Amino acid sequence: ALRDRVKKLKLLIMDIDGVLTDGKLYYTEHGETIKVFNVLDGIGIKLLQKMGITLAVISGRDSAPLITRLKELGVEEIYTGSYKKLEIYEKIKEKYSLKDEEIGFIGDDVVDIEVMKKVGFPVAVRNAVEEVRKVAVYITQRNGGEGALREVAELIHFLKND
Amino acid sequence: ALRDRVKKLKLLIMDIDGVLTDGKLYYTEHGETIKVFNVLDGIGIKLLQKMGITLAVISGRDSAPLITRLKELGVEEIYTGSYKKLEIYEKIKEKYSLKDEEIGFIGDDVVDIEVMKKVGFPVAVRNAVEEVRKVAVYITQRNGGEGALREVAELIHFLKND
Amino acid sequence: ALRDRVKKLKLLIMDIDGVLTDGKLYYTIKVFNVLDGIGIKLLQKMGITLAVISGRDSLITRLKELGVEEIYTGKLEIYEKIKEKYSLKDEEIGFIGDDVVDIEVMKKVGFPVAVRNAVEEVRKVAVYITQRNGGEGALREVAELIHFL
Amino acid sequence: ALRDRVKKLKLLIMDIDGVLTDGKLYYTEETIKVFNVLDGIGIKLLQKMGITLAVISGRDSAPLITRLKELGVEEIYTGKKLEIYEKIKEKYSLKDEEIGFIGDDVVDIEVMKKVGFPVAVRNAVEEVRKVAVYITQRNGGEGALREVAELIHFLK
Amino acid sequence: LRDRVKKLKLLIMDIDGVLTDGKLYYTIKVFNVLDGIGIKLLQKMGITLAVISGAPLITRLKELGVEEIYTGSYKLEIYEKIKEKYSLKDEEIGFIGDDVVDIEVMKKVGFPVAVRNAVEEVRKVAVYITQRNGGEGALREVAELIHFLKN
Amino acid sequence: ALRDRVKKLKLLIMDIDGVLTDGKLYYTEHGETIKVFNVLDGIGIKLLQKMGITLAVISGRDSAPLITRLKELGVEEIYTGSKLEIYEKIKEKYSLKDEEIGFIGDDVVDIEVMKKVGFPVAVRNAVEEVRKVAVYITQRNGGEGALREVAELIHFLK
Amino acid sequence: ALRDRVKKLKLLIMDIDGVLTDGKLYYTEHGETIKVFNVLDGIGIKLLQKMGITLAVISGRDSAPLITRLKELGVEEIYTGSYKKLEIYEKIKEKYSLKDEEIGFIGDDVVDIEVMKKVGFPVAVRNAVEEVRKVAVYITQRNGGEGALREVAELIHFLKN
Amino acid sequence: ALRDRVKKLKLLIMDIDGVLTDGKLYYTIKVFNVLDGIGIKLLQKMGITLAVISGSAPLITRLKELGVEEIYTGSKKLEIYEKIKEKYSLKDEEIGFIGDDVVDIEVMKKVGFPVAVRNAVEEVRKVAVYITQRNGGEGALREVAELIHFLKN
Repeated sequence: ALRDRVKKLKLLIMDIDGVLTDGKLYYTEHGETIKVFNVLDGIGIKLLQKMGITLAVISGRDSAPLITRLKELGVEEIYTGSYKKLEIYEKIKEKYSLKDEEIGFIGDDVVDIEVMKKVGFPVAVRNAVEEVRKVAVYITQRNGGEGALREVAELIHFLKND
Repeated sequence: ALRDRVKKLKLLIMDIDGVLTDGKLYYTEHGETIKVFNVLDGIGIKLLQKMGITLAVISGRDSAPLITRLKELGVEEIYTGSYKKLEIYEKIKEKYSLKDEEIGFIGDDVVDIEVMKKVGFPVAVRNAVEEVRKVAVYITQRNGGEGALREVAELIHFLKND
Repeated sequence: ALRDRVKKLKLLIMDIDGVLTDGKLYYTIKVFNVLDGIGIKLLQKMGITLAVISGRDSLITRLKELGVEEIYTGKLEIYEKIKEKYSLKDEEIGFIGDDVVDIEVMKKVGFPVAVRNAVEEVRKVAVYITQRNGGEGALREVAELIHFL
Repeated sequence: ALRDRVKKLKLLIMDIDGVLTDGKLYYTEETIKVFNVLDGIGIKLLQKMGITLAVISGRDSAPLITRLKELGVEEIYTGKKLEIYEKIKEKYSLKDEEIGFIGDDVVDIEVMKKVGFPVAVRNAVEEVRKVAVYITQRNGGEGALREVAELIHFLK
Repeated sequence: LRDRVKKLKLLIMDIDGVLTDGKLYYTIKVFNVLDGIGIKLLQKMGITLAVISGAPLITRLKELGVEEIYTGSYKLEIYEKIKEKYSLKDEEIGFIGDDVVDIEVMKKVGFPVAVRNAVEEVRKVAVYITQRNGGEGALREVAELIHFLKN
Repeated sequence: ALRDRVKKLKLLIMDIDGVLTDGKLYYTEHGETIKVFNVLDGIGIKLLQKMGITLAVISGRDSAPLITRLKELGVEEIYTGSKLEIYEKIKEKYSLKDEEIGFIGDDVVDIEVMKKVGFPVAVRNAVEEVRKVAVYITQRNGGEGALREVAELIHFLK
Repeated sequence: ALRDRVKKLKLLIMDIDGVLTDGKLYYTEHGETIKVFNVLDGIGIKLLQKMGITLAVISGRDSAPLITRLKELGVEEIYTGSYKKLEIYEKIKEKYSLKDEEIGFIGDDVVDIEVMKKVGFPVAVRNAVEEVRKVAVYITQRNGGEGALREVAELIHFLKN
Repeated sequence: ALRDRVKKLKLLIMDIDGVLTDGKLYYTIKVFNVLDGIGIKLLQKMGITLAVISGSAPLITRLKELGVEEIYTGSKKLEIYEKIKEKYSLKDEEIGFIGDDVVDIEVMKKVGFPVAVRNAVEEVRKVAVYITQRNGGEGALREVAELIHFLKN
């Protein structure tokens, strides 16, 4: 049933903090001015785009380094600022004309539980709370910021071509 | 025991270095210009505010990044500078008309010991020195900056509602 | 958090193989752990029903002797049998495992436990991973965490 | 910090299960006795250092305790911890700061919170471990008591 | 890892430090029952089992259906004739070891596995490192990984 | 044979991210403006040069802090934004054979060069496909002082 | 005789990289512009100052953030940019009118070995190479960025009285 | 310089209890690690003299049968160390010690190849150039022997 969920995947939505990051927030005088990412996740992102999967971002936080990083990777569909994830998710569905089953989500915190409950490919990072790991169909062995996304890309590569 | 200690709680005091941070100090040419926090602690902070638990900070180190983070999280009760912890503790008590039993302290270093010996809910981070740990009613599973504050918020949430 | 799930807990299922046992057969002078016997007593005194879904049809005698209720030897269909017999929800059930065939039942229950040296696949489905390896007294550790929480 | 606690130490209370053993029982179709040789050396080492030795365990153990009594351990309590602690404390007229405790049980936690030198075994549940000032490298039954004896001696 | 496991048709292993912790109880033999269950799963899966060792566990192993048993050498020359024998490529074979003598053979095979407490030299040449220490059921672990990553 | 491979070595090529770094990318509004290195690797760089090994860099990523660090250590052959193409240009410039060159990698896009090269090195964290082509794998994960460890190895075998 | 060595201690010298820092180096366009310390080490220094022990630093590397931190800490003798440690060790020893037995040294590097062989209180950090740990009289539990100097300060305070 | 330390090594000294055993005594049977036996054979084949310092009867017989004759019992290890050093005419750098105990530390400080076992007290792990992955009597001696052999060339 995992392979089926994966073979049908058309759009992968990502959380940022705790997923592409280790959860640390780098602050100077004017807010979150630095964000630390992982190099392997960047190769994973490009691998996912090469295979025809649209990548979306829903992050409760906004950041100039994040936007810069996302734009550099050619990411698309960016929602920052709002923790209203389910309402944003439904905007993504509507504009891409997609079903729940052809969408994925990689989450970390309680905020993402209700999106992952509808989504066909719900993914929890290793360091995610018990509450999102129970709702996940795949749990990464790598923590957020350690190449967790590269891992999901490689699972997707195998199962799509299997 | 523990359930009742936490039901009496209306205010939580916290240190920064070693509690909201891992204890590292990021120096630029002009001093401590960068300060690194944990995204889990920001969620736990707002959860405690929502539950009716006022947050206070007593810390000898002040930082522009610290000020920006705390303001963003709505932590308005902030005492920085070279103060004896007990002096500030009594300013807070007087201001909010609170007893020892209505207050919590999450500490780290020996400078916190006498206040922790007075409060209804004294908490220590896992990395806190044993002198602080012995005076604590609850010791966190997580080190400072790993998400110890969310742990204390979750524990308080469970204990109050049961 | 652990405390929410331990609070609903009424029924705990286990594996034996790699959980109550390290797997070692001594030859037959083979024998087992006393901490787990004291953990079993503690769970039965706490009003928690004990069950076992083992892959190997073996030492059910030690379990019978310690007072273990449900015994299945030689899986989702079996788990569903226990759920209806005791009229419980998923949230009220726990499962201590170390096997990949345990994973799907572990995803369902409210208190899934993995032993320390279980495969990562099993460990990431668990709410609690034990500090003991299984055979080393994992069941005592679980019962004592339940009592504490 | 650790050297300050060790300095005041005059009595070390210990558990049996999970500290002196790994919990395993061995049966010949009879019982194979298991005692760690390093723990006996640890016991003699602690005695030579003037540290009184005591045992508080819920479970009685006939094969150990026989060994411990042979090795010279006399303060033995089997079968309500923190009632028994107060008895040994008063009997030897000591302060909390002067007692150490080696535990592998949640029933030890309240006693370990009081004592000057609380010790937890490596694979003990985190609840126990976070209350101890020292956590051993060795498991129960692999020579944990000897490691505690080694440490006290090094810190003096 | 999911790729390597699909091609797998033969799995070679050490005995000592892998199926055992190396302990000798003195006329007492210790064998891990979990490893017996792992052997049968591998056999159900169509994977041929072999050992290259450099001894009392042999009679139980043969009884459990283990074919190629080589004992007392110290491993590339023996690996090479296992390969010739079954007409297999490197990518179709796996190896479970804990000794530096296994390294050269592990470098060739498609699925090299090291046990938890193996020398770092052995572990760095492994595609997978077991959570079990050996004598704890590390062969059950490898069997169940292959199954999981397959189906 | 490793002693023999080491004895031929005259030029070592390096990847950066996952080799001299732990994979982390530090970003501000204007991109990767902060880059974190290890003091041990700096010692390793110098130690390798004192043994007469030319050092070269072929990285896919470009960064100001990277070139600052690389120039500071006296690394001359720097190639950013890029691998087999660049590999031949270096081989040609220094009139070397495949057997006289080394490569320390982490990523899959290093394999191609690592199969040609005489001293292919994988860092501990390196992907399995990379680790399998390597004749030496470091204990250090990269950012942990992997280059110092490569220097010690070469020093001993020479 | 660890008590004996510490009782003679009047001055304590220390490396930076791998002792006050985890050996990591934060680079920007203009070199090492960020440096990470540990807060526990701050309390360690104030404790040694209270004790009346003079603090020296000898570091191979130099950075703007390094100086700023050491100046804020009130560190008396700051040598930076030099790898000739015996030479400046002899400068510090002369300046303070002291014997080898009155000086301590916490090292990480092989360059420290020769100065540590002279000093009365030679200290290695946990992560230090065997060549250095071998010469030391105390090896710390904590690594470089983890409060290794706090550990040494508390140790000194315990052995002193 | 770990490969430097191994290269000079001519004599390896060890404890028995905690290094060749977990310390457990089975009472009414003896426990030896067979990998340590092979480890012993490899060390011998590489011209490394094996010595033991202990403070015991069951395992000594086995060691004697495998080729270990430099055996010390009933010990305070510095003075017997100087003896082995004198007897074999070696410097500190040519000797190795695999330790488990705080008593070993002074000797380990001096020797060229100090080894600690995985579960040794940290004080003993502090003074080792190598910490083994095996605990106890898991095959720790063999692990040291493999390492010396690998690090040769």
